[PDB]
Amino acid sequence: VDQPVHNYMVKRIHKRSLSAAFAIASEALSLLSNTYVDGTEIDSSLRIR
Amino acid sequence: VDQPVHNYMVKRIHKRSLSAAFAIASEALSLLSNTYVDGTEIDSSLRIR
Repeated sequence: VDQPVHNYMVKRIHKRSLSAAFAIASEALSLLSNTYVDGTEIDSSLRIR
Repeated sequence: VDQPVHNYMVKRIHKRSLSAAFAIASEALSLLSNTYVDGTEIDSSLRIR
């Protein structure tokens, strides 16, 4: 004669990641880090670029 | 890690031509350049032709 059976199962978290890169030339860093020293006509177009 | 790329290309004009010809008989030249000399009834039909 048979009797009912119960089950108990446990799983776990596996961890992953995603990495994406992004670069800037040092020319643009010098172009943005002025702090109110520059502002001539030819530099504004380069900053906008 | 991968970084996004940009592509710059330049394409160039190639130049060609088309040629067609058109001829005049010498009799038609000497007959179309009377400049009020003959005024006859027979050469008027040749001028129209």
